[PDB]
Amino acid sequence: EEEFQFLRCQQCQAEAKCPKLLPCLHTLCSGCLEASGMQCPICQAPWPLGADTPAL
Ligand SMILES: [Zn+2]
Ligand SMILES: [Zn+2]
Repeated sequence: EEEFQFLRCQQCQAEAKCPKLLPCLHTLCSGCLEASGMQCPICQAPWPLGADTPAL
């Protein structure tokens, strides 16, 4: 467990208020979905999948 129970945008590298699991198995923040219109920034590199869940 960690001192904090929150997520972190893998594309913004900051606190995610309302992050979501993109259709490409990626983790983005709320603002990213609205701003990036559900884009695919994490698709920039073949990152290791298998871990993608919402915030507590
Ligand atoms: Zn973001
Ligand atoms: Zn992608």
